[PDB]
Amino acid sequence: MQIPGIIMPGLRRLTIRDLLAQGRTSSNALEYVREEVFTNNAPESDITFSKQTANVKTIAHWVQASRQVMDDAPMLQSYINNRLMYGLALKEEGQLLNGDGTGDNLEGLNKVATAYDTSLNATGDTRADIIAHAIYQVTESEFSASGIVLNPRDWHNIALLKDNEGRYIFGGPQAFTSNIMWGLPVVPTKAQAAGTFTVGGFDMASQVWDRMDATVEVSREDRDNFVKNMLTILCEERLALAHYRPTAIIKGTFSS
Amino acid sequence: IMPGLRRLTIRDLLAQGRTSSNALEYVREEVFTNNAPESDITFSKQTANVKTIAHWVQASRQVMDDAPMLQSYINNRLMYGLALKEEGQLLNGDGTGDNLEGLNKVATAYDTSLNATGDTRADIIAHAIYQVTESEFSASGIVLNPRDWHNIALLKDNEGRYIFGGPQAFTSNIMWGLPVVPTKAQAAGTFTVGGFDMASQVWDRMDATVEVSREDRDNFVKNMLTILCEERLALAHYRPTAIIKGTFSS
Amino acid sequence: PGLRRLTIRDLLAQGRTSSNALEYVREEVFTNNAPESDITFSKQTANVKTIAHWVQASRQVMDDAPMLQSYINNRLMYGLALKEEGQLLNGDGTGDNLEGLNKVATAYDTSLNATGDTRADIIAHAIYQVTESEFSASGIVLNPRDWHNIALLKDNEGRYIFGGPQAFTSNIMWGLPVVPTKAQAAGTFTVGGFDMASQVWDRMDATVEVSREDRDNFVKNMLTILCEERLALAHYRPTAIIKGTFSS
Amino acid sequence: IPGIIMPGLRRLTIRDLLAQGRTSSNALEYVREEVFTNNAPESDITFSKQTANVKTIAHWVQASRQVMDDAPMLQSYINNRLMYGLALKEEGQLLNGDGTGDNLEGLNKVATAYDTSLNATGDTRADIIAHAIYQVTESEFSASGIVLNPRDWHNIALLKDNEGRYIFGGPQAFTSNIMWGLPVVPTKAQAAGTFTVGGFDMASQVWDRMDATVEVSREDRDNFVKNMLTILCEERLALAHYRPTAIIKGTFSS
Amino acid sequence: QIPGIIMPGLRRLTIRDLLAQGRTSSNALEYVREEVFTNNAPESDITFSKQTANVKTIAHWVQASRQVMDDAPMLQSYINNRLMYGLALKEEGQLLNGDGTGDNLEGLNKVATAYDTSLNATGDTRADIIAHAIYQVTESEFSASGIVLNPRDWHNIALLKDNEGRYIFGGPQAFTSNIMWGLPVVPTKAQAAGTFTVGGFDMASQVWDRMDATVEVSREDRDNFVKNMLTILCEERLALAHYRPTAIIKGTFSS
Amino acid sequence: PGLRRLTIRDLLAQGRTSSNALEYVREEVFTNNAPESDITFSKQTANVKTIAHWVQASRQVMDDAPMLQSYINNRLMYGLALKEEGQLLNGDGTGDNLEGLNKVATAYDTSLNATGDTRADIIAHAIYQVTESEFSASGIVLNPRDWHNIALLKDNEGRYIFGGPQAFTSNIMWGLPVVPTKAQAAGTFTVGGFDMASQVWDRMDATVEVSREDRDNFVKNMLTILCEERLALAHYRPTAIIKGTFSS
Amino acid sequence: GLRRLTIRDLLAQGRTSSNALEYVREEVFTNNAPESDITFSKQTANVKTIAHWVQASRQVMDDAPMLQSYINNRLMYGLALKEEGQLLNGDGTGDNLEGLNKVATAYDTSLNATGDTRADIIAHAIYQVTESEFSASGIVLNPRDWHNIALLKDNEGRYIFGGPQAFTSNIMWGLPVVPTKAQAAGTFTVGGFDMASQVWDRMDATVEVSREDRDNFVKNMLTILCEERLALAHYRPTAIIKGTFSS
Repeated sequence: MQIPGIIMPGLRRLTIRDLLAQGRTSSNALEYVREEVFTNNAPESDITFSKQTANVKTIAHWVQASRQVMDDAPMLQSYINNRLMYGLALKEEGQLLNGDGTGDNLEGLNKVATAYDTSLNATGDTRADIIAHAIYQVTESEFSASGIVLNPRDWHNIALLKDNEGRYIFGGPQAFTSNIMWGLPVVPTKAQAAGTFTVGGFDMASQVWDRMDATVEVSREDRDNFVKNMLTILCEERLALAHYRPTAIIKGTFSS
Repeated sequence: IMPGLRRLTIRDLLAQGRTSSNALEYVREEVFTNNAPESDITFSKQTANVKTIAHWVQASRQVMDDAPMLQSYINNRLMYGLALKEEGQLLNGDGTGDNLEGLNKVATAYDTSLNATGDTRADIIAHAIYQVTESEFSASGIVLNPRDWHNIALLKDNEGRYIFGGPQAFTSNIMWGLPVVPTKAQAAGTFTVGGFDMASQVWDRMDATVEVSREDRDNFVKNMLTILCEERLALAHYRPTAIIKGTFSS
Repeated sequence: PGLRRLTIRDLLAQGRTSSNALEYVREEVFTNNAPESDITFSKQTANVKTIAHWVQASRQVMDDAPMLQSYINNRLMYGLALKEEGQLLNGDGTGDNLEGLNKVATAYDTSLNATGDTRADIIAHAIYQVTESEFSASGIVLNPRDWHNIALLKDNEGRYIFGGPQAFTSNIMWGLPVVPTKAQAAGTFTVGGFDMASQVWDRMDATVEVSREDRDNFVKNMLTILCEERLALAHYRPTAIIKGTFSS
Repeated sequence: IPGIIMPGLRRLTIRDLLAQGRTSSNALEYVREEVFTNNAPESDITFSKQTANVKTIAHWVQASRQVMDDAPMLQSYINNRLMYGLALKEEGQLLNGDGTGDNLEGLNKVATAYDTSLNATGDTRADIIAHAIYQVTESEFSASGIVLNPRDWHNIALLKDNEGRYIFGGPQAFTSNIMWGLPVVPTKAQAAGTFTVGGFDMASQVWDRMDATVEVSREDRDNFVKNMLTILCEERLALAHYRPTAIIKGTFSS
Repeated sequence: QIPGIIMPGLRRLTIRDLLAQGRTSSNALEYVREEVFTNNAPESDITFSKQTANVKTIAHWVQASRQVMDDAPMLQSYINNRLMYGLALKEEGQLLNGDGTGDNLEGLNKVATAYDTSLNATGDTRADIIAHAIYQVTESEFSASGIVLNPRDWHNIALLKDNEGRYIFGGPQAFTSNIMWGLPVVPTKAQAAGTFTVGGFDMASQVWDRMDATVEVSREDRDNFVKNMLTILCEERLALAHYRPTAIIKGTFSS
Repeated sequence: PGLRRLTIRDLLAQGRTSSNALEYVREEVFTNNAPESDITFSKQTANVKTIAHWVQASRQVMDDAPMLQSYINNRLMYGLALKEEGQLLNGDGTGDNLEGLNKVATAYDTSLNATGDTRADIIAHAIYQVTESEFSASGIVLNPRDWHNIALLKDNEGRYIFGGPQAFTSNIMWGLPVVPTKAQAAGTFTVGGFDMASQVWDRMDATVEVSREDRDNFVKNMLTILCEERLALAHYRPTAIIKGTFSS
Repeated sequence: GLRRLTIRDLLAQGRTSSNALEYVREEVFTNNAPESDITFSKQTANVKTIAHWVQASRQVMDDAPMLQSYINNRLMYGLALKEEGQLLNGDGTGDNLEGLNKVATAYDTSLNATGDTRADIIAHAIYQVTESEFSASGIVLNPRDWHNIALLKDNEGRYIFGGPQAFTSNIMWGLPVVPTKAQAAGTFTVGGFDMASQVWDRMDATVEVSREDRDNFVKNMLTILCEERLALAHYRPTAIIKGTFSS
């Protein structure tokens, strides 16, 4: 195997990747701190510290194809793009969002994020109100919300909604296509579960580290993939995710 | 240009690409709807040819002069017949002769045991999305007949209430956050759902071109030259299980 | 021209030609036949009719003054489009007139009018009737009056069918641009894929001429001002254009 | 004979709504599209000859002799006071113009009245304006600009929709904060409770026969004794109304 | 030395901004303002009475640290907010109302025309009181410009309710906009409670400027100088004029 | 960099110096009755204290990759200023801390609340006592929680005091810069003419240092990262500031 | 010294240039006779740091001879006795390492003779080790659990294997003993440490000194430290057996 290394991916949608601070690294794992912020009553509302450490996992996306033709037609160039890179990038969120943080899985935000305090929403509160409450809870962490992670479906719903008046709230469909909400960007992705929403100040909350930029490789000899004249194409990336302040994030579920 | 694209065609729904061969081989991820364990996926050494689709609309024999005049007719009136027509082979095809292996050809039959008592003309679709996940994939979008879409959108209960129905919805051509593609190329009552995002891409060999024959078939008899816009494509299937076909119990 | 609406001319494809007459085939589709569902061509021909707008004033002062230019260029010029949309929108293709879209347009299935529909629900059904041509809806054409109602139209729900009246502004109705005008008679409406259902060819640019002996200008000491525009309409798949009126 | 300099109020005026023009004649004629609010048929447009004449608008005010043309205090006296009032006075003519004498044929006078028969029951000031923007189309012309009084505009600027929600938006230079995209011009000329709209863009046009010139006196009346020099600033122009039906005038009948 | 530009807070437009702007070059200036008679229907013509305006000098003083002055960066930021903002509060006291004696100016209230008390009613709302003012402004066929009154009074005027919590035309926001009846408002403290002023200050009279606000620093000089350890100052020369006092109304809220 | 929320430091006048301390005159304005309402003077002086933000972490990554900058760059500073407001908003004049506005602010006039005034009606009256200083209000400071409730508040008539939940975003209230910060204790508010009543001077831009040498950061693989900043807060006319609380 | 390199001289050593180790751990399968094959389980090992600190004064201090002798003669060795803790009884969280005892395997009582001594048990352990297909290398005991053993006497009033004369240093059954206090009395451990696991030294022993540390600068007094960064691994857990004298 060798590397027809190079071609990068591009989507018209803002990946969770962009939502988190960008910083490269040169290691297999690093150690940081966790501002264990106590939703402490009025006084010593001070934030404890926690000696935590994160490991650099690796994400990969593969797919088989024919040798001859592939290795002959520019189909490859484009093959990896809309297929591999598109998939890999898409799968990436799967970890940065609902990561499991086990074996090769990254510690997903949601899995770390703090639950939603349903204590705030009160009678007669449209889903819009719910989010209004959310934006707040994310403040008790001394951090302001940055953006919202919502599922396409439930985004469509929230996007276009009146108000017991012909008034349309937020402007959808006009501004409904991702774009923004209340002024905070929205990241609609398949990964995000239905009815389940997550909001926080990812701007200053958590950060991502890169150990090796995504790269593709192909092996004419994998799994008897030689006798069946069908080499395999793979694209992997090395990185680790560090969740500084958890409370800076909240995960909830609309009133289903 | 072809931007009477007041909708997004399947071509825009599927994943784009491009090749230099006249045909290409690929591994069909024969995904079994295996039970919890294995339940494992299999692979098949398949392939995809390259057909040449084109649209034609015979015109009068004089317009041949006014250049700027002829120009747009082509771009505008003409592509659409191209792409529209193109959208056909992509959707469903006999996969024989010059017909591409349309999605329907390979699409997986819609499970009937999933149909309740007992379920609205839309609930059926709802189930589809789920059956799609039965292949370890998500839902890219839905493809159904432009009429049926009307019934779904402009639909109320015993009372006058637009359930996820809203003339607005039709305008958006999207439901459950999934892109809807109203195309008359597919018979009514029929519908297709799956993760086309990566369920199957398309390869572009030769872009749209234009050829006219005064001499050719009907143009003599039509008595006017017949324009023609060629195009060369290659449809592939990486996981047919990520595609479901069926109809509404009527 | 003007600065406000959106001239039907924008909806219909554009272009130009040299000959004063054109030829083309008409996809006259056999729409609703649950048997061989196809289309039959109809070799047609386009006629380059010259349209112009009348406008009097007085020449002698004017042929000296600079501003009159800033007049027809900005003002009178508009008077052309308004009159232009007229012929296109509809007219007896008799004479120097063109085949108006309404003339060649198709009827409107009243069967779709289900109990419970509103004057706003009508146009909705129309949108569908368009798909019958294999094409899709691009824009809608109505008059200020009806549009007004439809726009600022509440319901027993105690709310607007679209948001606040603002709706009226920036004619967009469910992602489909609207165009209010006088050319469209009251109660009458039209929809379809104008973008690709018909193409307009521009022969020559609008030319202007002035005179006093014109009409009864020799009695009002006012010189006539006119601007002739040679244009010609063409219809490909008329079945795409839907014509109809409200029940009220 | 004065050195010269131009002027302009802070925000815009009606002088910006009407299509600009100019002429070298003391007058000129034109034609009027008597548009009948004719029922569905022969809704045709009758015609009228009609004639426009060049009028003169000037503002004057007096001040010291030896203290005047001896200090740059002059310009400031014109640029801020004379000009300021000139353009301000100008609006009145265009807007509320009497016609007779040096008076310009006011728009409001020629403008078509409002159709009260066109309001429904639970209507607010906002709704009315909407109805207005509509009646402007019956003239085959689209709305183009709004003209209300500050004491009234300020009102519409802040309204709740039966819910706290602000319409047109919060107060933001509310005037600049033009409504329905269409521009707004709140002046003292227009009366309180009274408004005028229409397609000023094409409804009428303006012609400038002479720019703003200034002259002194020192000789006038009985000012030679009290040494009260009289400063005057005039200008020559003509207002022409083409399709009066393209402009509506109404009032919020309280 | 020579400065560039003032720049006060700008959270409210001072009378200066309300009045007509102007600039003279003479240490004195004459003018004619017709004394408009509140003449009955006929010869309601306005008499032309000659007048004369004196160019007074106004000084604004701010204590300056000796150290602060030496560095350029430290001194300037305080100063720009510092000179213009201080001046507007300062200029009022002379512009709004002054004996127009010694170094004072012809205060608006000084030449202001007393309110017509014979316009009041059984009990017009404290707001209607002002309403009459605007009307009387017509006494001189002049369109009222803005209204200047005491900040406190403004409060009571804004926050008004009927037998219900019905924030009258007024309300919390309106107070923020400082504009009622579509007319500018200048809630300057220079005005005492019950003391108000209405009229078309836009053209009712213009103020001329002789010399921009300068700055002088001394250690020994002034009462503070004894305090030490350094001094700062703003000299400015302006001239308030009045062509038609009838265009200005004073009066007082009694009640 | 990009904080979103408008920091006090953006509500108070700004300027710089080269010294370690400043002198000025505190216009002790008496809330003096109608007559000698004149303002006394006090020879006050400001001290250029020093504040910073420290964090501990294993240099394992802090010195094995240039991404460390990247951390201190747009991530930490944000933490600095975030604590910067601490001192300003309220700080014990004792020690390195600065003259906290609250510590220098004037009490609130309870005489203004009246049965029937809503949380919002209070802060309203507060804006008044600001005029007492002969200056007007420029911005308010409340705890995020408070701002919340205050924002989307309603009454019988199903309406918001500001017409929409959105009010929250784009902090504004009657056109007055609102700054929601944890720095402000709940049930506590503070208003005034911060614009022209208190200035801040810069003595040294934000700086950072690194030294494992500190405390026991050596025996334990770690490192203390921190970035000091030199400032000085002045209070010319403190009366221009009010503070008080609510019910809870 | 112990001259038995504590716990370290018993495990395969090596070096590393990272902070994490992704090794393959052979989850062996005693199982039964047939598919006695050994599974595999991706495992990760973090790199933790540990050092030994000792206080000292400077006047009597910065003497090259003295200093450069105190350290590599005493200090360096003293650190070993400390790191031995983590290796032996290590935890998995914080700055702790995955100690063998934590991954060790429970001793089979089943082999205990009707009537035998503590020494006999160890033998069983050795055998139980070969079960993992791997031969045993060393033994771990607690001084005292080594005391009685060294004094196990036949009612025949005579030591067991032991004679003051007939004897050597730490060694039993042909394998080292490495007596250590870090090991809880009663609880022992045996296994083929040779291939059982191996440690990786990210960096050799480094010694640094500081004055501004705590209250030394005042109490003129100094602090010397010997930082050490390393991490161990674990292959066949069944190779390490931990037992607790039920007696």
